[PDB]
Amino acid sequence: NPKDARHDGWQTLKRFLPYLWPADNAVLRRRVVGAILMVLLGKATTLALPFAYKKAVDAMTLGGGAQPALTVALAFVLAYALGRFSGVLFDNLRNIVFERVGQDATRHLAENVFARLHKLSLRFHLARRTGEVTKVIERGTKSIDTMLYFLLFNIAPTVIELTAVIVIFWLNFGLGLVTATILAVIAYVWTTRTITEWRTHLREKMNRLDGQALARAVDSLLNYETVKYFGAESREEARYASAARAYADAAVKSENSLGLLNIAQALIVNLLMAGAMAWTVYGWSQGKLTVGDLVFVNTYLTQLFRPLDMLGMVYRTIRQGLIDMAEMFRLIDTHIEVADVPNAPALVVNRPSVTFDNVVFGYDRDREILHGLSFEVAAGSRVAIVGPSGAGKSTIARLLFRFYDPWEGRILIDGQDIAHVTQTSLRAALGIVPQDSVLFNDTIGYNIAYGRDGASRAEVDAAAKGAAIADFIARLPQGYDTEVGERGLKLSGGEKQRVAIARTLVKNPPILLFDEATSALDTRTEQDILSTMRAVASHRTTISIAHRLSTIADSDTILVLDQGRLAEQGSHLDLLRRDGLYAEMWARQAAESAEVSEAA
Amino acid sequence: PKDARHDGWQTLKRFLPYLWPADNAVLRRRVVGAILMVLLGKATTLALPFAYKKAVDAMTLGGGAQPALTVALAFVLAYALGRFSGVLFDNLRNIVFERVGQDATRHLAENVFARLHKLSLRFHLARRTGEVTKVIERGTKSIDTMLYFLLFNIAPTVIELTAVIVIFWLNFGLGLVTATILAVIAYVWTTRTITEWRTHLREKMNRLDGQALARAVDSLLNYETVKYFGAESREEARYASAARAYADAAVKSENSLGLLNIAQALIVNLLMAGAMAWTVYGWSQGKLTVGDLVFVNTYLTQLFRPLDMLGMVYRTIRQGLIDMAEMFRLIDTHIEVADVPNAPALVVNRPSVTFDNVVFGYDRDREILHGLSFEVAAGSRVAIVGPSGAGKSTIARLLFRFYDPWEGRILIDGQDIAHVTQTSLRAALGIVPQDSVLFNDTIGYNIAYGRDGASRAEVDAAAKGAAIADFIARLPQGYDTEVGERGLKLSGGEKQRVAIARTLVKNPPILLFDEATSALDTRTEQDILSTMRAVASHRTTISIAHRLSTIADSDTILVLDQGRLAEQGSHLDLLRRDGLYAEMWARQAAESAEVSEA
Ligand SMILES: CCCCCCCCCCCC[N+](C)(C)[O-]
Ligand SMILES: CCCCCCCCCCCC[N+](C)(C)[O-]
Ligand SMILES: CCCCCCCCCCCC[N+](C)(C)[O-]
Ligand SMILES: CCCCCCCCCCCC[N+](C)(C)[O-]
Ligand code: MET
Ligand code: MET
Repeated sequence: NPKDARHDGWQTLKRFLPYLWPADNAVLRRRVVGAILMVLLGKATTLALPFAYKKAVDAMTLGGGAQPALTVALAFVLAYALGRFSGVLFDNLRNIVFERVGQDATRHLAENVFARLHKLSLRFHLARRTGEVTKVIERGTKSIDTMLYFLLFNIAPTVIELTAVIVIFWLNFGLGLVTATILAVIAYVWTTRTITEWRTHLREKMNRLDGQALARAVDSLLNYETVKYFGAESREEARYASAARAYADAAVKSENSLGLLNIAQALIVNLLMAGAMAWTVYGWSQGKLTVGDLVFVNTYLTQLFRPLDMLGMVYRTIRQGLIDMAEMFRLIDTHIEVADVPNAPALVVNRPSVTFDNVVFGYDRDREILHGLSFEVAAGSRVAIVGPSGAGKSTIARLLFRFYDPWEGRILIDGQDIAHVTQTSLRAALGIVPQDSVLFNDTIGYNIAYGRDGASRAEVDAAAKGAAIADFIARLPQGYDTEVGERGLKLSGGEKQRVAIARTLVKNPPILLFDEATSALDTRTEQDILSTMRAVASHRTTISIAHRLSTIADSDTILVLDQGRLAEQGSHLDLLRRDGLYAEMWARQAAESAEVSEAA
Repeated sequence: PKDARHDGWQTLKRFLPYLWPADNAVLRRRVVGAILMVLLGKATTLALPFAYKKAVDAMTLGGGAQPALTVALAFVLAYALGRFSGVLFDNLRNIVFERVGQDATRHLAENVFARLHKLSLRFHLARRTGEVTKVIERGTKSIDTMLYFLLFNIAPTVIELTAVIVIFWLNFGLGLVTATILAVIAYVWTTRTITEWRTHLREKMNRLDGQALARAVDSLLNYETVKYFGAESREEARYASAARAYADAAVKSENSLGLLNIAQALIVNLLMAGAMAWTVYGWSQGKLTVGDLVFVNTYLTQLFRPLDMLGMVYRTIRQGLIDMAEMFRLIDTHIEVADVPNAPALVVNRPSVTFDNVVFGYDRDREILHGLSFEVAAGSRVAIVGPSGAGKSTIARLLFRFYDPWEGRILIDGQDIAHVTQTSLRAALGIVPQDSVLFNDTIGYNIAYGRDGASRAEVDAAAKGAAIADFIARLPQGYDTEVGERGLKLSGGEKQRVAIARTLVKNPPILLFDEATSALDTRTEQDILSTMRAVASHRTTISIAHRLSTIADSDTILVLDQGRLAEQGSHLDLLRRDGLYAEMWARQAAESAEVSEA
């Protein structure tokens, strides 16, 4: 089991590897093989061509059996040029071919993570900032992609070439040459890495300061009026100038350290150039080596250290990518709190009754909210759930869609423990109008159509009518194609709740929940929409959870919760008659409504 | 001057004074230093392949292994030292000039910031923080990249290209010269056209990425809703397709990159083949040495190494020059409201406010005030009310002179506010706007904002005067409490009290409440109204309110209709005239009843 290992880069990459070698596609497997073959051809070519250079030199200095020397040299020079062009071609062909492999791989990883995120429990509250989260995911995507590219198309070939060059230097020179270049590459890597850590620290500081300056400027601009009102121009300008200066200093330091890494790098490389070319020419002096061997060794070395010119950035980015990807898998690895049981059957709603059987529950184990709540909602009946501040009614909706499970006890629909049925069918039996209805960044038509997967234009029309929002849409310039939400037309509160009613209508569920539906609304809007809602609840089981008792007074029966249990149960008149908790409540709210009316 | 072809050249010619300040002698020294490292670096890198040529020549000239060893050692060592030194010079010019670049782009930014604060309000300076920040980030990155590439890639490459024309001319060719010239021209042209096509593909690819990501994020931030309608599979499929679209776009874009590189290498290596062949054929005739093969090869590879990236460079430079142009457009846009030449200060000895037949509208095709006239006597509490077309929402902005009247004038004391310095004018005016805005800073900074050198004593006094002092007391950090986002979120009454406090610190003779209570709940309104009444103590006060009840106790009330003064007088006088104010009053009262009925 791969998860039973050390949590380092290697483990991340071993986890990512199946995405590159699917066994499910085979097309991409072919693309992978093709790409590796282009890598091998590219290396073959770039390693081959400098011998063509050497041979051209030899033919011009030992024209003893290389004759006519003109023809031999011309042949080898053209061989070399053609070699260069071909090495390039093989490289871009491996890039192009593998691009599809990379995009598909990271795409499937992204898809898996998305799915899992939609499987995890609500308690993570993934309702935050669009701009921040998007800056983060953008950042991470750029990160993982860059590490992917650098790994497959810089580090891998450079290791191939590094070993090939070791082999060739071993068989044809040295071996002092081999130990010299290996010592060289080790020093270059150690140096680049240690310096790069320092540079990454400086880089982060520069980016923090930049953010601060930009933020200052932006905050000043979006507040032009206020800056005008209090004549604070000079103040704001100076206030930006200091931040700006701070940034400039940070940037100067950062771009200086870049210079030091470059100098250290060139120092190492060019000592090795000096030493190796000296040894080669001296070796020629003794009649052991040709003059073409100078050209050969030199070209071999510059070709070797060209890709390592970027090692710093590469190292910074790859490292970071591997960090981000660890995180990806960490999410995929987090366990799912609410899961379907194995071979779960579907919920079969023949007669839509609702049962709470002794439910104990709380969002956290150190604060219990339902203390053994029990009740029966009869099929087709309309009931309400009211109670004071600790009653625990705001758990009901969430327990019913099974966003969470009870600590103890159960919830049934038609006599079926909803914890033993498939979550999708369970939620298929449920409608909800929430207090805060949210709109997708899309058209009002799409948002209404959302209630059911394959919804027709007719179904949408029918529902918008049944919610009484059809006329409002008719008067819109673009009608159903009107873009709404953020970045689009702002809808009123009543309108949004009407869209929501419409949605649940498209879904047409056998059980409907109003979960503080109108508590976000003004009084007249509430009064208006209450009639609409009253209409929609016609022949369904409906459960209304409300702060204001008056808006639910017409219930077939009312459930009164206190301290997480069922305190009172019955018709509005029975409850006012018992002079118990519901009565008290009623009275108090009434008093409030009176007092507020006086202040005019 | 500004009278030019408005092309990259004009932008750059304009940016040049920033690199050669004449105000800063130090940075001028730094520029001379950087240019000197450019010349040392080029001298060096053009020289070091001569060292290579001689070492090859030494080994082939060349009877045996004579003192050729010593010479060859000497020249290869010279070559290596040369390479290193070229790099050294390059990074030193980078380092030396970095300060120049940073200062220059800083002062340009500072100029733009400054002018933007002089330019007129009507530039709709209300958007999204993330959008403007992403934009400004984008553009600064742009200009920096464009600047670096220009100065430290294209410039040295032009220097080096000309050097190579000279050298190839004097020592070979001249067919060699014309061959490399034709090579570079084809390389440039090819790289340019392919880059234009590639930029279009890149733009498409970015749009597609954005769309896919947006779909994912909007899906997650609405987890609850997706759960409610069991729409997981649906949203997943919705992301897969957008994601595939993006992938295809990416593949296409990176393919076009492949073609750009292949074409580039074709040009470079055709030139390499021809030049090296002709060099060898020249050796065969004993005219050129064997070191000349190495020499020509090295010169050509060194020449075309910086043009390796010409694609990106050209894209980048292009965009940078665009973005910089944009900067200058701002600096060049004319300032709608200016102080007249030698404008005197406003002197407020008697704080009367006079509107004299003011005609105004934000745009010339929609007139709002059609000759508005009134006198606000010094020290009085006056309100300005009216129905939907009265034009009352203009008063505040006209009084602070965000705009001048089309016709007519505004006086404070006896003085035309269009003939005085804006700062003295605004120093005489305090304002509590409808949406009070808080800076991302401490409550102390926000209140102290009201006057430049405001003491903590003054902050205390004002916060007391606005009755928010006690609230601040119960804060852990008190006045050092960070507010705004990401800071403590304040209630509406609290924000309006911070605002009142601010204007208190200013201590102006004229105070405006501009729909001050229109964003607040009823109890909050009633609360803060008494503070607002207290604060009006020895000032001229103008309250502009939608809800008439909140201004009934004014000394006199100004009633505007269709951009003119219809009625004027005390609350009772006005109800007594049975006119417009009366009607409004009744109507408003009636509404308060209906909501109470429900
Ligand atoms: C799967 C390919 C693209 C996925 C996008 C990357 C996700 C962003 C990074 C997640 C968290 C990063 N970190 C470590 C800073 O928290
Ligand atoms: C509509 C666009 C207006 C843009 C002008 C704003 C210039 C302000 C300076 C921001 C620069 C931040 N910096 C340079 C530190 O990155
Ligand atoms: C240190 C860098 C300071 C330079 C400030 C440049 C900000 C550029 C914003 C330009 C946006 C132009 N536009 C409309 C094409 O996006
Ligand atoms: C806070 C971490 C959550 C990240 C999980 C989201 C996965 C789907 C988004 C991938 C974006 C792919 N992109 C940007 C290339 O289109
Ligand atoms: C092509 S950016 C090179 C920067 C430096 N040579 C490094 O290794 O980080
Ligand atoms: C990763 S640098 C690629 C440079 C490319 N040859 C161009 O000029 O666009």
